[PDB]
Amino acid sequence: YFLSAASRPLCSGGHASNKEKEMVFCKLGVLVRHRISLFGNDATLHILGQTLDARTVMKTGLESVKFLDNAAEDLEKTMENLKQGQFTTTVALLPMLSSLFEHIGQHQFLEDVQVSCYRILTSLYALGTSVERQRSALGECLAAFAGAAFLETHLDKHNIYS
Repeated sequence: YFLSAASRPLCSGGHASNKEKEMVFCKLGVLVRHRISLFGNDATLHILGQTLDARTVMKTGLESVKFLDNAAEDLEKTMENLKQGQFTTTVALLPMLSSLFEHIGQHQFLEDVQVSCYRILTSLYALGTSVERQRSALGECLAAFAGAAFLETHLDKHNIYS
């Protein structure tokens, strides 16, 4: 309740502190905390701003393969990010693209990262319903691999250039 509003930054800090060592067995606990918050933030951006970057730090900590529950839970992390995005100026400009880019780094190496980027990109249009370095990278990553079947990554990166 109210203690949830006072501990939402503490929950984001707990996820940030324990989500870097998910590669070495709390990797399923990160997906449990994202899934328990999926309906949790659906009944409740200062708390969303730290949590949108904690998962990017997790995706950056062991990004060479992005240690089994931290990899296949990416479509859970992006859907929970959309559920926190549709149910949500200084801490939000540059950091808002790094999570989608940490997803998109292995979208054709695989396409679950592209489904993550597509499901996170429409949450931006829904949040804007109620882009300096982000657009050209998605346009290039859609142009160089439009025939990689990568039509999923095509629809994921064409909806990031608008």
